Amino acid sequence: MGKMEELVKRAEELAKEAKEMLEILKKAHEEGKIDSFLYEALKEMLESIKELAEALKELLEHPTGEKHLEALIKLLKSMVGILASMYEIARYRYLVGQQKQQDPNAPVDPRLPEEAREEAEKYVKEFEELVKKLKDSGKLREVEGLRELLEFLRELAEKTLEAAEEYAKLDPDDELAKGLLEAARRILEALERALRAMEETDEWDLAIAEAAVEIAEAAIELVIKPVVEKLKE
Ligand SMILES: [Cl-]
Ligand SMILES: [K+]
Ligand SMILES: [K+]
Ligand SMILES: [K+]
Repeated sequence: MGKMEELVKRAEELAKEAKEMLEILKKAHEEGKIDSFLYEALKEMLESIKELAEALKELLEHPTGEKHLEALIKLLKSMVGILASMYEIARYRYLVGQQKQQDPNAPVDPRLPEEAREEAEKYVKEFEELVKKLKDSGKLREVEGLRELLEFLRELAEKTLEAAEEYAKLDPDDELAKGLLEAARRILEALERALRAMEETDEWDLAIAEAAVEIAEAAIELVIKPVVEKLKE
């Protein structure tokens, strides 16, 4: 099989895993076994991984035309969704952990989950606005438009890495923090390689698809799977 076909096979394996983890996490949440904020963010992350695998299949099937651009856009948006859900968890866990350090005697702050969610949702909205702007100018159909979208993803990956770093510095024994940090490192590395690949040749579809699969693999293996495994024990 060609490279793009191998990438779709891998993404479909990840989507299969994601559907199964969604079922396990839902039962765990109904049984009082997982925190609601973490559950809701992992659920969003898994749904982005399912969408990524769908867009990748469409990209393989539509190398040209409007369906090609729509598959590329859907694929990039699902990558943004995975990073924003990672950012949401790291930010929320950090804010809660910081309050414990600065003032352990204070009551639960209701603003913290709302603050983490609002910040992560802003990135999703900003990306949708950027896509619309490039689509209106026509720049979306040129290589410079795709670079601008990948540069946005790289900046989001850097912000996600910073959030994961701050969270991991609070508790070095926190395994979820360690998984978010390593995933954020791999995701940033994958996007920096994709930006390099897009300058070296015209294989733009392969560059983005490769980054997309690496991003979903990192999230599944390093962030989601260990939480699910702990619930199984
Ligand atoms: Cl206090
Ligand atoms: K407190
Ligand atoms: K959301
Ligand atoms: K940690």
